[PDB]
Amino acid sequence: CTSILVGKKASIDGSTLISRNDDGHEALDPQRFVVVNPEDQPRDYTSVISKVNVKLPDDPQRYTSIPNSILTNGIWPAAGINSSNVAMSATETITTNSRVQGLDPFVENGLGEEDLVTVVLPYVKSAREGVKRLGSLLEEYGTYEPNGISFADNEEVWWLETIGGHHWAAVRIPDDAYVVAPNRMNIDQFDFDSDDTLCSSDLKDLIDNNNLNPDFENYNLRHIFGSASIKDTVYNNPRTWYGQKFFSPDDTADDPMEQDLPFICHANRKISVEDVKFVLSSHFENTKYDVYGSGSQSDKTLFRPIGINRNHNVHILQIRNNVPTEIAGIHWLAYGANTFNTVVPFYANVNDTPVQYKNATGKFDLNNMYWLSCTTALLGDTDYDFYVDMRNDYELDAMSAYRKIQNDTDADISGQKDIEKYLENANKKLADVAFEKQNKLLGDMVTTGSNNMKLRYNLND
Amino acid sequence: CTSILVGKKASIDGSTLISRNDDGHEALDPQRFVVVNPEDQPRDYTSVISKVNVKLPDDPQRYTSIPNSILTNGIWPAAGINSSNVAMSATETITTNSRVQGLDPFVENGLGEEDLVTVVLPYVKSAREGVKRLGSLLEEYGTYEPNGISFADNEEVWWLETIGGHHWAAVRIPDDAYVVAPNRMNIDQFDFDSDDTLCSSDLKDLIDNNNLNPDFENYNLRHIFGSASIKDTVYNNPRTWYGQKFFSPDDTADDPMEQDLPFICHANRKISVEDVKFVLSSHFENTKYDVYGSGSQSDKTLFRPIGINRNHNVHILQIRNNVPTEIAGIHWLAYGANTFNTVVPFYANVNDTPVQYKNATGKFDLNNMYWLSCTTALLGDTDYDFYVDMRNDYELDAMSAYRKIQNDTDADISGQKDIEKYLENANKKLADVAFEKQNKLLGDMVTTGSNNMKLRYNLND
Amino acid sequence: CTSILVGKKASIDGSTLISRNDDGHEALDPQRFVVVNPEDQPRDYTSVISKVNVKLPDDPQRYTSIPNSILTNGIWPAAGINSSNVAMSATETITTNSRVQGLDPFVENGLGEEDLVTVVLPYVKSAREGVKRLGSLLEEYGTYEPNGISFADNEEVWWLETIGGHHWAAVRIPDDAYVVAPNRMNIDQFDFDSDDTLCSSDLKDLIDNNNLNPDFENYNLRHIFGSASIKDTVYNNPRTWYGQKFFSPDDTADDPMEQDLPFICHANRKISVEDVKFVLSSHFENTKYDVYGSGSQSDKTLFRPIGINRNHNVHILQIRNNVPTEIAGIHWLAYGANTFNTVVPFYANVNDTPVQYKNATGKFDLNNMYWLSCTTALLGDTDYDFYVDMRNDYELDAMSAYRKIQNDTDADISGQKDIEKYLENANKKLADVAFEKQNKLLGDMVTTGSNNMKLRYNLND
Amino acid sequence: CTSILVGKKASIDGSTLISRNDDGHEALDPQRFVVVNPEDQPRDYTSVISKVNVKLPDDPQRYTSIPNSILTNGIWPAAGINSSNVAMSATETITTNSRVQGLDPFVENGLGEEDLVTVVLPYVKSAREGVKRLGSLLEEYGTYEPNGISFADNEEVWWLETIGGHHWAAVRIPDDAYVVAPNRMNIDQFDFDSDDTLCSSDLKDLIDNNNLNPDFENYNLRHIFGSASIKDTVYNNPRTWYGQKFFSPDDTADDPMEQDLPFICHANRKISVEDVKFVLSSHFENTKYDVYGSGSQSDKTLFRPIGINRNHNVHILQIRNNVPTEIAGIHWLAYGANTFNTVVPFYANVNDTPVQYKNATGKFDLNNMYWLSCTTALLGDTDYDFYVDMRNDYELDAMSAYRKIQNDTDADISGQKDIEKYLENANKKLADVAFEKQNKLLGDMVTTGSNNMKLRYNLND
Repeated sequence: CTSILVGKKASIDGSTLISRNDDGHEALDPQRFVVVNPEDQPRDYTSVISKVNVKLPDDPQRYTSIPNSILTNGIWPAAGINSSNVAMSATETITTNSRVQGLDPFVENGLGEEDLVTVVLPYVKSAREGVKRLGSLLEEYGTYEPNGISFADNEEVWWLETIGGHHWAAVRIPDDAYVVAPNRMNIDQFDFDSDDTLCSSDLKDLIDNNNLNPDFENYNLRHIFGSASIKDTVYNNPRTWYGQKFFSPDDTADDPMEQDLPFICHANRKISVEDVKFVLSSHFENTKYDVYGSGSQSDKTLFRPIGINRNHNVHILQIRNNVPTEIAGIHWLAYGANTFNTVVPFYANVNDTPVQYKNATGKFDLNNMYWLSCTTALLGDTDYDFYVDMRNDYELDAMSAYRKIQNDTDADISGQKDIEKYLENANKKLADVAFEKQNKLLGDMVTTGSNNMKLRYNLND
Repeated sequence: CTSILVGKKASIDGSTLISRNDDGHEALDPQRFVVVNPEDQPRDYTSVISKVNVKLPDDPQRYTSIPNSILTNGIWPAAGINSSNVAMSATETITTNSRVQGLDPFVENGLGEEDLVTVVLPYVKSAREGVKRLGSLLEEYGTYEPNGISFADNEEVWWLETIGGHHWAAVRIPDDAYVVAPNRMNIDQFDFDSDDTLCSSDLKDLIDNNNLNPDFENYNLRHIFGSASIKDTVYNNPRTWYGQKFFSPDDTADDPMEQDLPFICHANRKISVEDVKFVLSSHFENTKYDVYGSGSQSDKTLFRPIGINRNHNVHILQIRNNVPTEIAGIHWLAYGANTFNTVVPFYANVNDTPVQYKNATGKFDLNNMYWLSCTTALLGDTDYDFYVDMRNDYELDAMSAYRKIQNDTDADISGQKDIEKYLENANKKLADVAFEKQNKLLGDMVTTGSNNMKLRYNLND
Repeated sequence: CTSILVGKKASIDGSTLISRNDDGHEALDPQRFVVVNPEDQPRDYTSVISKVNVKLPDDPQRYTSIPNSILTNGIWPAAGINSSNVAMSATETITTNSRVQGLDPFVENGLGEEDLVTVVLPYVKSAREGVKRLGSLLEEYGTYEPNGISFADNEEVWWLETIGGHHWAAVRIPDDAYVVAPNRMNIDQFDFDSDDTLCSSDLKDLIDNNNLNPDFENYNLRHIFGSASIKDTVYNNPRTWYGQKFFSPDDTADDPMEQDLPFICHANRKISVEDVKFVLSSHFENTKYDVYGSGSQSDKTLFRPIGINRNHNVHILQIRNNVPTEIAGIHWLAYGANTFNTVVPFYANVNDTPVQYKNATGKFDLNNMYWLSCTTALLGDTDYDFYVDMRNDYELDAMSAYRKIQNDTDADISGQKDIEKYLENANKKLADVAFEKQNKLLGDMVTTGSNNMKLRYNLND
Repeated sequence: CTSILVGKKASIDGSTLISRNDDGHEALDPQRFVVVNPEDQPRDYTSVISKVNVKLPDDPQRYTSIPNSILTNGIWPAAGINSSNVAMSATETITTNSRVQGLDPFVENGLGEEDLVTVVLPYVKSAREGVKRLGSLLEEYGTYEPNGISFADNEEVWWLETIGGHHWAAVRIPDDAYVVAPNRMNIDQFDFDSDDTLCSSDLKDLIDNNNLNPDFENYNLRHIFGSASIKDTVYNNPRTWYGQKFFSPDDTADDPMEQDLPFICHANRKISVEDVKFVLSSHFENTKYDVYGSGSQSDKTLFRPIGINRNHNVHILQIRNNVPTEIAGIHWLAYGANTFNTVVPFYANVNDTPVQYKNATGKFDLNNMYWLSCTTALLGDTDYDFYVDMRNDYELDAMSAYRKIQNDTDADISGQKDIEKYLENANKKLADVAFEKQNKLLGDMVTTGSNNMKLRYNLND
């Protein structure tokens, strides 16, 4: 996974943004877009992977989610927005080290990414409450994974990282800041006296009493609890670097392998949803590390890209401030490798979701946006430079259409007697056009690509 | 397309210059040089592509133009000078973004490049009037394209960019400045209250009220309304860079991909017509990005060149100040890929145009300068280093001959009873010499090239 | 061609030097060394190429010259020294531009390089007079070429450049300066009011009244009247650069393509005849642009070298100051590609020339120094690194022998009753030694080279 | 040849050192180590090459020498130490130029390297006397070669360079300085009136009166009398550079081709015999110019190395100051390419020399150190990286053994009644162990090398 967080003064429109590429082990694994209404939310939750049992409150809020179609390994809801307009994305797998694992080992029957959104998001009314509830659950039940989790509301953005079996720490992203986070523990300098941080009450004592701190002064959590490995230099750091080079070019050097890139950053401009999707779809464009570029075979394959074949979904959760609360929550969503898709700005304030995004199964179905988007990206991958101009045209055309629908829908919100049905209609329009444009793109690729097949022989007359 | 604009204090002779390569999608599409006399100008205009219907004033001025020979997609007049010595070239296709398109979408039955010179140029008596008339027409009829348009008279040079379906902005190029503009929105820092700017009356409100401004301070129009994409770094920015490196070498860095190259520039010397044609014919000479050069296959093909196979016409519209107004307007013109042609200084103050430039059809005819020039450049392309010395000789020889004719014609203008007849004779001499020299060049290329054919076997004795 | 000029305080011996490689279009064209006595000089001169007819004074001075053996295209005397010890070399083909050619076109029945030494040198008694006479002749008869011409006497060195059909400018080279000049207009910053300059009486008015000056301040003649083309960057500028790097290493940058290298330079040491011949024989040694070096095929062939297959003759005209006037004038001379020859210091104060240097015809004859020198350089070209050590040995040995003869001849000049016969005998000794050493070199090359033929098979025992 | 000189305050042990690689034209030419006792020194000397006849004093001193085994071209004694503990090495072939050769040509029946040690060394009692005697002989007999000669005693080190047929100059190396000298004239800035210089009484007048000085200020002898050729940049300067980079790394730039490297240098540490042998055995290790290294074929063969196949002998003549005069003179000696040999510290105060170093003939004999050393170096050359570890082990082991014998012999010197017999015994021990270790090295190379022959096929079991 790759995550990007944006505070409310750092965005172009004064919204908060939290985002993540939900990457899996296998390239394809069908995803669904689903609203969990309170009556369908469990009160007695048991996980599939760890068999952890968690009793949940009897007053869950409605929330959007992105569950797996195939439930063999559990729900894997990934991310969503609840009816209090709180957003959560879980998780970004991060790193750990043997010194802390020796003190607080993973808990085999603890919580995992399979579970976190389901057991936290419906029960909180702010990003800070989300942080605190997750922290409480880690302390009580433990975890078997090293994870990073984002929370947001219309005011604040938070990042929580889990530490060993039971510990955790969290930082409030400054209003004017952004973060790019790869699969590596991210939190750096950490002030135990700040109102903008939260952590296990015993975290400082854990560090101080067990010789965990490698630094001569102060506390840097990823120095203490995380990694700075050779694998980090190719799997993780270059993704952080590319994102920071894009947003903060004058503050970022030219070494993608750098182990001490800042966590919290300040961009040279305000950030759009389009900007976030670009970075989340990137593959080191205009460097020798671009697998689609001009570099040597070894340079082209040295770094893990951000856009990747195993992007299962990408979500950008936006809590807006320039609108009434009933339309503040936007669950931007796309499926498959991010090179040939577009995120669609779904209104979260709905009781159901559009069929092309809801109904993927394990059966290949090109009427569904998961399978259609994956198919498009695979074809594109076979000759990127050949298809990229159609891709670029489609991105502009599709995003323009989505924003027109959003702007029209926003403009007529006042006086609507049935808000959820009004917004379900808008989401249906968005999904309909998203499918039409995705399908037209693939059609154009197939038509032009067929002209350039190896299996050809034309008379040039 | 690529456009170059030069203010009256920036030129070597105190003229204003506006220029453009009129590039198409297909490599070849025959062009004509045509004077539209008032009786030939429509009053009830309907476009072919969009079916926009525009009622026009009953007092059109005579103007030069470069219409397509084949009218399947409409007239496509490209550029010309009217009898008030106002010059106009439309268009440079530029860029846009999804945020502004979502607010002011393209108008499918609006105006386009097919139409603009025809509906603007005959009805204005200054460059500034051209800007205001085009702005008004965009508001009334809308547009379905993102375009840049140049205007000039003997005093001022203006650049207008269209924004969404109805909006626009324009900048007066300072007298001592030049601009190089590729297929990307160009206007940068923009002062709404400046004497040097014009725009939609609601443009500032559009920006402020809809969170369009990505910058913490001030207004940069292409930041707001344009693009800074990966495709821009290879398709657009290097053309700007190469031109600026030529004119302002000490003010320009060494990164062709730079997204924030200045719009308005100041050269280290005064600019000649020869200079403008050089840049408009260029292909990154003396860099690794020259397709005819020594670079790797990938470097040689990375950037879109300025001179290119699909140059249909190139025009440099010059309004001179060192002469009587009856000879001030010069419509410099050439056809086909700019590597093997020369611009000819046709006097615009005429009622008809020379046969070798006027009469191209869809039938291949090497007595016509469109077909002859294209044929020459295609042959030249097959072995550029072999043919370039003949090319260079021809350029000097031809331009010298044109300037001798211009100088002689200018010198004898006083007392001429029929100016249009006098200048038509001068244009006939110009076209006759242009054809003879183009033909001699192709002949020399064929003669020398035939000696170097693959299909040869010589006894070396 | 390439020319090198050296003022009297810039040379190692206090002489003035003007020099040129007389390069042709064809690789080989036999040259002769000939003294034109007054009785053999035409009074009614008609050229072959242009059919210009020039009545000449009835009191011509004796002069040395280097006429073509084959007179199909006229005499082409190239360079010489007259009996007033005035030296002249004509010409260095330079460049022009279409703006000045449009105002003052070439004159087809004018003077050319075929003619200039013949019609100027016999009639002047100083370098300054030479400049003024040529200037006058250009005004009277015009010219059909863009040319640079050098003049010298024992005090001054001048460089004249022709501009259009009739105009010209000339600069006196400072005593302590040198110039390296390729096939490009050279004169830069120009002070009309200086005693060190001469020009067309109307030159400033021509510039001022016709908008010819591209610069904001001052007058740079090659900016105004010359070229700064892409072809200049590979054909011309690197030759200037290499020469300046050799003489002025600390004042010269590392860009051979530089368009604004200075005209007038100051070396870090005094300049020898050996130095001048080295530069005139050079091929970018110790750079990637050396065709005999280690660079890529494209780099090795990118630049026109100074030593080249079509060096027909090389002459270094020296007017000495450390001796009586009767031995002051030295016409240093060699033939063929400069890589495998040596310049021989012929006394100019003679009535006839040595047979091995005088008698070339169109019939191949290896007893003649033109054909012998060409043959040597061609063989050397086939494996330069294999033959270069013998070449280097030969250069030192031959130049040492020439200087011994010169030193001996100079030392015994006092009391010689018949100076011309004394010096003709010295020249015969020089030419005889030159032939013997050239022949021994070729013999050594043939003997060693034959051992390394491809057509070989040796038993290694 | 390559020569290294070290003043008495620059050495690690307070000795003076003069050294040279005696390189020939053919790779192999057998050398002998011979003491010439006074009874066998000619009084009526005639050379073989030039047939010069020199009457010599009747009181020659005993001296060591390194004559050729094959006397076809004369004795070629190379270098030695006489019984006054004066050292001399002759010669380093240097360069000249045509301007000085034109004034003072080579003398065909003069003295040469064949002769110099023989006619100078036996008759002088200080280095300064050596300089003066050689100077006198050059004036009396002339020379046919350009040569550099080193002299030393326990106080001073001198370098003499011959200039033309009769002239010469010499510089005393400062006590704290060193010199590295290749086959190029070396003496730079020169003070005629200094006690540290000697020269032809007319040298300054020769320069001043014949315009030989190329510099604006002062006198640099190699500027005046030497070369700065293209061949110098590859044959000579890189050897100087590599030595200066080794001894003076912080004072030496990174351009091996530099023409104005200093003559006199100051190292950053005191210099050992081991250091001198390293530089004299070098082949640009750890640069791309190392023929045994990783550079391109052209880079690997661009420069002449210091260690080379045609090293016939290497000698380091040491006059020590930390011991009684009876053991001050050490004639360090090795044979063959310096990559696979070691210098052995023979005491010079002997009447005869060890058989393994004395008795080489034209017949191949592996019991002799000339033929054994050459054989070792040839085998090593066939796979340097394969054999270099054995080479390195052998160098340390052998030099350690020599030093132990030297230290023991030095320590027991007092009271030895027959000094020559005592030191001949020491030299015998040295030669015996040198042979045993050279032979063991070759044996180890043959044993390991045979396992890695191309002509092999092993079962890997």
